[PDB]
Amino acid sequence: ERPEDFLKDKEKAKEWERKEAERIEQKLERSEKEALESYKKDSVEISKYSQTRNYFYDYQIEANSREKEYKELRNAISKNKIDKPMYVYYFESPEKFAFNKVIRTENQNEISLEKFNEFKETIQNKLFKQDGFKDISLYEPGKGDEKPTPLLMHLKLPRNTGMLPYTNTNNVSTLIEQGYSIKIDKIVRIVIDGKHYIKAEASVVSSLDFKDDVSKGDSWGKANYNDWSNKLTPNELADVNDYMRGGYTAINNYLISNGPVNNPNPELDSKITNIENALKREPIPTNLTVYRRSGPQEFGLTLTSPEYDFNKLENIDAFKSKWEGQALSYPNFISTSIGSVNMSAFAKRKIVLRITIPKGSPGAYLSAIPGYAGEYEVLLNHGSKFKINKIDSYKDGTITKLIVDATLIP
Repeated sequence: ERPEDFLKDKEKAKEWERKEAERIEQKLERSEKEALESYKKDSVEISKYSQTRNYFYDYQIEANSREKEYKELRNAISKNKIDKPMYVYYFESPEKFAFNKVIRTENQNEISLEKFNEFKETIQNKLFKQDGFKDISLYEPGKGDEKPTPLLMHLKLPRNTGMLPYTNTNNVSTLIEQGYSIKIDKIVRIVIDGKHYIKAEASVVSSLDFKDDVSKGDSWGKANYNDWSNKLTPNELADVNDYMRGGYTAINNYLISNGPVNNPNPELDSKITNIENALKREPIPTNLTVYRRSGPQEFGLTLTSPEYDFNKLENIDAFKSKWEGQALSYPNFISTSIGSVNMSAFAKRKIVLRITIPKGSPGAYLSAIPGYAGEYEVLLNHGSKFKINKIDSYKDGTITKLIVDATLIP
């Protein structure tokens, strides 16, 4: 047996973890044991792979040298679901939550009240997407423990979260695979062995996120929107079809150029009204993550813009400073995909807009309509606003691309 939180009881947490790791060693498939042996030798790279694997092409994912290892570890973790919640502990960089500065330097002991409040202001009323494998701790780190940052996450993992305790040489660790968003409910300044740490109370918030699994995403999309066409009036159905058949160009350029004001077109305004009522007809039924490969123009840039070169670190820094924690508005209807995978149509696009669509938002899986050029498409309403929570970067071949963690906000 175990409590939900081992708290500072390291001895009881380590005994339970060791007993659990030895027990689970008997549940593992040879391929899982094999992937675990690779993890012990290459944890850093396998964990980083597990974060961004799903932004590559399907064939790049399949052929990746770490893909087999990823899938086996994911499998092993999923087969050891907790029957009740578990509070876990891990150190985190403040940069993870778009606090792109030090809370305090490693050799400093104090965290100023100023810094503490600023960090609170940065993380409050935001959800942040957490992805990838992570070695966590079952107890609050004390004196004898490694404390690599000033930020200690105290995360409540809900019931049915996969957890994989495993022995490594003479040590024992617990692996999770992150695939949810977190909310930082409260922060407190604590003292551990003569130094200040921020202990962040974090909750898990779920979102249906298919990542690279486009076929499952398509099954969900078709399940929820196969009958959507039939719920539309003759006018709504005609304007949705005209939009999808290429009418998006005239509609969206009219919206982008602020035509409703500058050169009013009531015929175009009516189609917009119709497609909007169409999108409101069967609202997105669950919190859903979608992906949009964005062009530079959506972020006030061009292909030749020096600022669009994210291979230069100062350009990511300038992009984050401008957009992180800000709201992004689209006057046009926004096409997105339930899949995160790269696609040839948007092969060169450097910005991946990763949107959390809250349950009940306008939206429709247009790809439920047969014979459409759109790839696993979810259309979002014109004029939508997106709060940017965090921006990350990753290497796609030799090109640095951005992952924009955004939430559709009303």
